Amino acid sequence: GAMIRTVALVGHAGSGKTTLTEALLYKTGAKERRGRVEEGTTTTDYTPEAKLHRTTVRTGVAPLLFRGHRVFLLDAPGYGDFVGEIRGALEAADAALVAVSAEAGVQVGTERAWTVAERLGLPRMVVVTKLDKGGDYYALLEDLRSTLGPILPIDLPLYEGGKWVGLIDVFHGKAYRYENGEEREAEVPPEERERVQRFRQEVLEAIVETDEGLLEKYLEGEEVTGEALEKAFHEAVRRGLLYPVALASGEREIGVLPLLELILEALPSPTERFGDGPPLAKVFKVQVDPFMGQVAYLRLYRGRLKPGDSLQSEAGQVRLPHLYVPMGKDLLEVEEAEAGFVLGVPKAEGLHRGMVLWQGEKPESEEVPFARLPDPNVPVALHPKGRTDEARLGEALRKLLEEDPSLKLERQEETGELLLWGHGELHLATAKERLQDYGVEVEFSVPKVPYRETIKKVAEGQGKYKKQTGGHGQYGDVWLRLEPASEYGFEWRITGGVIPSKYQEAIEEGIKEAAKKGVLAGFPVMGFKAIVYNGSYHEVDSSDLAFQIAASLAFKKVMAEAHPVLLEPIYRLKVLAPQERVGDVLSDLQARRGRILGMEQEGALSVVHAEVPLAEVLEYYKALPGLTGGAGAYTLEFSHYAEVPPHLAQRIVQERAQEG
Ligand SMILES: Nc1nc2c(ncn2[C@@H]2O[C@H](COP(=O)(O)OP(=O)(O)OP(=O)(O)O)[C@@H](O)[C@H]2O)c(=O)[nH]1
Ligand SMILES: [Mg+2]
Repeated sequence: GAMIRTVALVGHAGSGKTTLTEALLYKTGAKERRGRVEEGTTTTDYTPEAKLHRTTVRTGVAPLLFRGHRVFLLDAPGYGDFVGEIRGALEAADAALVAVSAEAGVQVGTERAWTVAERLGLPRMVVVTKLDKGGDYYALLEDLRSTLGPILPIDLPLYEGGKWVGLIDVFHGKAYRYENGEEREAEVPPEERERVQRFRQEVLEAIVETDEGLLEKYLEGEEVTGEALEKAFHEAVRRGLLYPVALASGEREIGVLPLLELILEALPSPTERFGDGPPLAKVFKVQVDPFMGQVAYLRLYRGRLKPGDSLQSEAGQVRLPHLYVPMGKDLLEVEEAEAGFVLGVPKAEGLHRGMVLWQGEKPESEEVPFARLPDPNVPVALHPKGRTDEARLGEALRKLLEEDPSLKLERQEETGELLLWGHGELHLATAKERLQDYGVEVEFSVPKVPYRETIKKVAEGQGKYKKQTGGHGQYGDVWLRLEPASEYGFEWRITGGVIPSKYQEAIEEGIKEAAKKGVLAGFPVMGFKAIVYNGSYHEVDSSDLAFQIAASLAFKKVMAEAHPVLLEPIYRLKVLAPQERVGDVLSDLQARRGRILGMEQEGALSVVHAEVPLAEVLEYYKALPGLTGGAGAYTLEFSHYAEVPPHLAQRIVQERAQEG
């Protein structure tokens, strides 16, 4: 009684998560009718991006109430594009419910969520959906055992003439059939009894083996009570030693409430994870929905709260005059919150994702769940469409990054572009759409390549600056030798004190400044050693400015005599692709001026290692799917700069010259 559970519902895209969530909200009476993803009427999927793309872009909270018990279910995204929200939902929960389609089995997205849950130390339960589409549940159980390990079948499917109509609860040897979401007990079919019995024996044995007390009794032949077995089961799941497998479909309305009862029976309470104590909470996500302002979503891990209470935070006291539990986009006021609750805090402009809140002694890192977000690796250059957009862009981006810290916004020092980094093509599309929701039209372009320049031969010469302005003049005289080198180097080789040492810093500054814009095509210059070997000064007119200029003039003159050449960045490209698709991958890489370094095999898959010019793969992320039938994956990492083939170089050099 009064039990509470916090659970993240994760799984590969399209595994039936939101549909199950809708069914749970409907069956518990939280809403009048079960909405549908295909009609845009679900509680979770309410933002324009979620509905347009028919996928959960943003985690939705479903605060389920059932017979006085509460399950705060976090309906999370399926696509890796939304890793931010997925990891945030897992961070916020005490267990993971992993949806697996009976048609597809464990998919890449299933494994990703499973792994994150494992690293967080979270118990896991599997719910098998879509069996109505025709799959083999028994083969799926074997596959789950092979891939995930200690699974524990709770349910087996009840069929009538080949049609899936219900559940056989292995433990109790009872069956239930459904007609229009309504359940009635049925008999376990005669032809199924022996198999059902086998599974029951297997389940009993798996549970007994996890408890020293029960294990002792079984070896001796003593009786094991149902109560003892229930407690052992709960304890084993709590420790991640058994993974219950349930069967339910929100589309066919089969096994929905039984799944909720199993969540309560099998998954841990907040007290079982954190113990009792002072309030401990964390902002696991943030929404800045148009016309709503910033709302911070808080998981209360421990403690209890009443309206008017306050929590400490790195930004000072956070008062909560009103407590609200979120249901999708709605905030429902409550009069108390206990550990396990997820709260929605409105007017939360000062509360950011990842912020820890507490009472008493501040927590250290080991006390707060944390799932690191991998850096976004897909860049696009951002451009406001017009005047109105440029004026509104800064604030819209501020809102976008508050809501989604998995994006990275950076001013590319070298090329001058404003870059937005995301986790995939879909991720970036949803960001563009979100900026549009905020009233700003932006366009994405392929980022400019940071070309550079260097020299091929030694050269030397003079840089001199002498002028008089008013009653004070200027004088700088520098002799500079430039030599090709693997890395930058500055050498002071002044002799006889012809230039005082106090001007060394200014001279190096001037060389570095001129090196920012090479003589070949105006790109930063690298790969040279600069030697200052002679020069002169005048006590009166000499200064740092005169020497910075003289040094810059010397650099420009000398680099031009040093046979300058264009360089481009080269990246290491790893591509994982089906064996039958390898030919297209290589064929295409060859057209991208790629250099195959070698290949490895991972099943019918093969890993292709190559080096390719960054300029040939800035949109590789868009082409990979078509080249690998959607099964491919890739990683790009900077390797080194290399001279641009004479043909390309000329055209690039010409382009830069022609305009600018
Ligand atoms: N036949 C059948 N269809 C289902 C079942 N569950 C869900 N669907 C359908 O599967 C499609 C996707 O369902 P969703 O609930 O959006 O799946 P999801 O896991 O939330 O998807 P993402 O949020 O994109 O990761 C929709 O057409 C649902 O109607 C099921 O058990 N049987
Ligand atoms: Mg969904």
